[PDB]
Amino acid sequence: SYYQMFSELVDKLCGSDECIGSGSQVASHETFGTLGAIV
Amino acid sequence: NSAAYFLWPTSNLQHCAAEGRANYFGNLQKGLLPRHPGRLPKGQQANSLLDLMTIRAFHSKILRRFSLGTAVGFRIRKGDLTDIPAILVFVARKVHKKWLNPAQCLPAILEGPGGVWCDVDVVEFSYYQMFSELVDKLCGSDECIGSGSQVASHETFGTLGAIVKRRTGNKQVGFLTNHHVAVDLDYPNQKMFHPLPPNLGPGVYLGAVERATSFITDDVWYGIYAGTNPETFVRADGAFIPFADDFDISTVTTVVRGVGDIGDVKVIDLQCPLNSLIGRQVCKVGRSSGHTTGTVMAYALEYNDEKGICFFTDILVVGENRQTFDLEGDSGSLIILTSQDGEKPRPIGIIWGGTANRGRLKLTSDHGPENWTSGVDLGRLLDRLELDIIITNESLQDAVQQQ
Amino acid sequence: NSAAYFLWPTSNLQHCAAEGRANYFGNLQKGLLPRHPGRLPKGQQANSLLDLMTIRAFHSKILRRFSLGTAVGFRIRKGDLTDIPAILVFVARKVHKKWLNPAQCLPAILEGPGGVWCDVDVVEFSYYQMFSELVDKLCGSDECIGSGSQVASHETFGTLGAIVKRRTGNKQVGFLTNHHVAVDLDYPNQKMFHPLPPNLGPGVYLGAVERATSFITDDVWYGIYAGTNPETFVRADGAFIPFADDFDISTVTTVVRGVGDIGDVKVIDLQCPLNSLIGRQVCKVGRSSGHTTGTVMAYALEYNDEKGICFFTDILVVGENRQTFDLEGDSGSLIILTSQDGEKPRPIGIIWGGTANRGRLKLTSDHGPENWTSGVDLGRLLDRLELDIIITNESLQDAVQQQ
Amino acid sequence: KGDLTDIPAILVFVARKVHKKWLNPAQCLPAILEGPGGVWCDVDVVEF
Ligand SMILES: Nc1ncnc2c1ncn2[C@@H]1O[C@H](COP(=O)(O)OP(=O)(O)OP(=O)(O)O)[C@@H](O)[C@H]1O
Ligand SMILES: Nc1ncnc2c1ncn2[C@@H]1O[C@H](COP(=O)(O)OP(=O)(O)OP(=O)(O)O)[C@@H](O)[C@H]1O
Ligand SMILES: Nc1ncnc2c1ncn2[C@@H]1O[C@H](COP(=O)(O)OP(=O)(O)OP(=O)(O)O)[C@@H](O)[C@H]1O
Ligand SMILES: [Mg+2]
Ligand SMILES: [Mg+2]
Repeated sequence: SYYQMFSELVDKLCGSDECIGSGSQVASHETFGTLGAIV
Repeated sequence: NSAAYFLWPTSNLQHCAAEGRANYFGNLQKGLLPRHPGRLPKGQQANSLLDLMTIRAFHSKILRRFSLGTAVGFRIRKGDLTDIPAILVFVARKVHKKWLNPAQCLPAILEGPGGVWCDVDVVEFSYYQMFSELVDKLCGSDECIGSGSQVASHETFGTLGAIVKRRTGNKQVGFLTNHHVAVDLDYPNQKMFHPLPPNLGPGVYLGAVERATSFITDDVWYGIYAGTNPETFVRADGAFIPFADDFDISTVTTVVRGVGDIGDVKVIDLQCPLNSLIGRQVCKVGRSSGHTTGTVMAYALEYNDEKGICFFTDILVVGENRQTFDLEGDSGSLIILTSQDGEKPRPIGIIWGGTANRGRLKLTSDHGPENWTSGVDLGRLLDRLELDIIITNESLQDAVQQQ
Repeated sequence: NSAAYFLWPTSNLQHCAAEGRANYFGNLQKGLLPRHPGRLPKGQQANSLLDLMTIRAFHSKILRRFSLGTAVGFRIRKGDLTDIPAILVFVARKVHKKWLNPAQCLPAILEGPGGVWCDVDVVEFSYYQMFSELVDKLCGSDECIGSGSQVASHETFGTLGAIVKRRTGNKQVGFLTNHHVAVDLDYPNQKMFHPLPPNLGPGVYLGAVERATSFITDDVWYGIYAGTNPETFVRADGAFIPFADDFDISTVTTVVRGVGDIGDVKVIDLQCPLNSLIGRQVCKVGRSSGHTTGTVMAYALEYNDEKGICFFTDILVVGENRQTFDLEGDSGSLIILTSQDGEKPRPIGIIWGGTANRGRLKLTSDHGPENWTSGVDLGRLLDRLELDIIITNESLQDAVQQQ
Repeated sequence: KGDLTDIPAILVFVARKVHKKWLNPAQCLPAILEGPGGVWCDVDVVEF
């Protein structure tokens, strides 16, 4: 065929931590996204 | 003998209140009384609702710059109540201190005129079916009329609030409910029936609407000024309906089914210690939810809309064990303090009912958000409406003769 | 000094009216007074509104079996008015006599108690932007305030009805409009501004709403019984707003722009000859249509809904030369009789405003249907509201001092 | 009056145009503006 979680880690990844790394939340004037990698 | 016209309230027609507000804020600003952020004596720490409310009124500009709302109460730490008086500020998202510039960060101590000081606390916040024998009894299967029964008009439904009598005139007997049943600017809704209106099913005719109130100026209600905005209101819903002279009054009971017998109304005083209302346990019986229990969390919640209007609410309540305290269609039920030792339960409030009368707040990271409910004080509403409550059947009969 | 509660009308709380209705219909049915369909003397032909209304009330069962509504007036033949009194019955479709069974066919002569007789007429019926200098002047480009100007509240708009003063108390001065601006069961709308509210544009504050009325029992309004249904109402919209004490009263004019000077209100009597109201020419000046003229067609139109409720309307008006008489947003304008020789024009009515306040009727087969408009009587409304009208500036100043 | 003049000006667009009697002094716009160096121009009001 071709056709919401609550924990401490999710809270840390969304702005409750003290560092920036893989999995963090990034945003622009409309949408959101996940940080891919450090290069 | 009067004609067929409505009359409007005459309590919001004085400019002296506005002039007094302006003078009060002017003399408050004249007496800035600056003090260095040094040692604060514990003797002038707040111990009542009045101190917190006046402090919040004084510092209402810096707190409202980045907020959704404010309230007063105790400090919440790690999902459990403390015993330290505090002012609660509501935000959409809670972040670490490293991503905040100095302007946005909030202080930890506030001080008002006279040297009184309090704390600051930050909470995350949001502004956006039962089957049993009791529910069947409340909806038309019983043989009596009392608190929790279903009442109806030509469009909507509601819950019977209380059995009351008037203070002036001939001291007539009736009941207290919410005004939503009585929307008579676009269509006639002025008769009440139990359990159904004539064009939907069988029923019996109860009476006709006599009094209602929605909005009151905060100066009359609280007695003091609590804001700077010239246009402020407090929501106080109520309606009074007297019994018709053809009604058979032998079928009325003064007992609250599922609770028992109740005492007299309990008045909320703004100079009592804070622990007599914050943290207590309450219960209710409602037409579409049955029997439920919960805990009181906050008082005097403030909200501001996009058209420059401020609104206030009295009681904020949260359910227990991640269970909702109430459903839709339960508006108009009593809120009663549970008895801890000996004495009988006493009612303190009434469920308000509206559109934004509920929402979600977060306390712990392990689970999801919880729901909350708003409530209206009872003693002030009774004083405004000039009505008294009846708690015994002997007094009910005595009033029936004495009318 | 009163509290912040509304009061409700006390004129619809008497069962003696229902008992009188029952007794009246019982004794009317007891006195059937049968008569053979023989020669009817011309001396007992109806000559007033009362006779037609009582005949329609007597025979209200057979007429309502297959109908959409009824009214009284003259007979319409080939698209032109006759001079023979008649009762008008409205149907959805008009067919030839050959496709009708005897039960459905309507008689040509009706007779009521006392021997009075009248005719029957059949009409087809349905229940479902201007640029000029005057429109610009009425919307904020002028230097004065008068009839036809634009007034506004926090949501809606409206037209200023008239300049009036109260009869009792201190005899305060204000203006008369429609109550739609003043919907205060769901949101505060109690201040008035010209031309715009503060959160939409510049404007000046006028006053606050004091009185309003929507529904009146027909027994009080007409003075007689006109139906058998126990639940009957008559729509009588109105609202009175007095001028604030800070308002500058030197900018008010009593002239109706586009017409001139007007006389005193003209009362409609139910015992005058029929030709003093039927067939006359009328005119109006409205905020969104300008100046228009039309002709009066019917009186006392009756309607019945699916929930067993009957409603009445007073005036039915039709425009001239296949032009609409009014648009949407013109509710609250005066309806004035045009002067035929010598005397000044006099107002008789006010445009009601609602949702089903317009529709289509057919008179000739060559063209399409035409629109019609409803109106409310003025003298009875003024009597119910206890207000008086001011027509000269000298009297305006005299009332200003005498207050 | 719906016709072009030959006087340089700055045009300001408003939703509604009203008489001067219903305007408080704060909302009313001046008829002459001046900038640095002493240069001056007019003000005109258009509905838009
Ligand atoms: N404007 C703001 N928006 C979001 N977060 C803020 C803002 N101002 C401060 N904070 C953060 O909110 C937190 C303050 O938490 P609070 O005062 O409730 O502490 P607490 O009650 O002792 O702890 P707990 O988090 O266990 O309830 C700090 O981490 C602070 O950086
Ligand atoms: N229930 C009914 N539904 C539809 N048509 C009906 C009904 N009862 C009677 N009619 C028809 O309506 C007509 C009555 O017309 P009416 O009484 O208005 O006559 P008129 O005024 O002299 O003529 P005109 O048609 O020129 O106005 C007849 O043709 C009759 O058959
Ligand atoms: N903020 C405002 N909103 C609405 N109207 C305003 C405002 N400020 C000024 N006005 C009005 O706009 C008008 C100014 O018109 P304007 O400067 O275009 O004059 P003009 O070009 O000489 O005349 P014309 O109207 O014939 O084009 C005045 O009537 C003034 O009262
Ligand atoms: Mg905390
Ligand atoms: Mg005809």
